[PDB]
Amino acid sequence: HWGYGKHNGPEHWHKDFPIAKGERQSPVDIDTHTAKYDPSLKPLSVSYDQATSLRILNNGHAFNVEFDDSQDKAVLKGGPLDGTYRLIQFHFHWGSLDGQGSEHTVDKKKYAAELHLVHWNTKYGDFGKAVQQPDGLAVLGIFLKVGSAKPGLQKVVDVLDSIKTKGKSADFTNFDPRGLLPESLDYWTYPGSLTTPPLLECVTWIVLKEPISVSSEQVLKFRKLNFNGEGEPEELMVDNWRPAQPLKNRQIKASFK
Ligand SMILES: COc1ccc(CNS(=O)(=O)c2ccc(S(N)(=O)=O)s2)cc1
Ligand SMILES: [Hg+2]
Ligand SMILES: [Zn+2]
Repeated sequence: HWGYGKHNGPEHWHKDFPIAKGERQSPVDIDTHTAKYDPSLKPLSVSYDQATSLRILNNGHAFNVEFDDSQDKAVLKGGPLDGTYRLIQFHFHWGSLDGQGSEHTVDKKKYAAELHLVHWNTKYGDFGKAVQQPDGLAVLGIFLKVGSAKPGLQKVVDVLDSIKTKGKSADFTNFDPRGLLPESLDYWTYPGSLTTPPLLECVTWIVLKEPISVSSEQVLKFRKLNFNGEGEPEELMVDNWRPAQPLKNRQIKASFK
């Protein structure tokens, strides 16, 4: 149905998902000069040492690495959050060129890609219940800039060949998500939504100030994925990002000065 093409892209989404024009839609532009430093903000607590990755799959929109979330194995706490949020999956959004790809922008600046680590609030029992709550999900957004290779990313880059087309999956166990984190945990935070349909407004966004760098060849391999299924006409998976949405009645808080 929906996609990122001229005929089914972001500009058409509202027809099937009216919330597209809601009050707390993501992503947004982070204007650094008007974001408010909040000293009551606690530091983030990322406990990914017991993370259990299971699979990687191309869902026709991006590739997602899924984790075992049956127990508190990889959780996010602290920051603007109240409660424990479990990591369920992470995916990327990237562009056809190095100067675009991220969904959130900083002072209108676009990065080559953006990593989203999706977590759901454990007080709600399961992910499905979490998506029915204003504080159900917490997504950690990390910008990727092209530069030196990211060692922790290569394992992911190496398996892309086997999940070239939509619907394909591959076992992807023992992957450590900690290799994808920048050195600093400083962040911006604001209430938002999922950036793809159903565009549910259940997300507390936490965007890290510090981006990680990846090589030209690493992001290049992202661009060789296919939106289409096997046997269908080939369509390269690129520019799977949604444009910035109006901030409206929201303010972006910064954990740093
Ligand atoms: C049945 O109810 C639902 C509710 C939500 C989904 C979306 N799936 S999802 O949570 O993995 C995400 C989609 C986009 C994400 S972004 N780019 O904002 O981080 S996270 C599926 C079924
Ligand atoms: Hg919600
Ligand atoms: Zn995303």
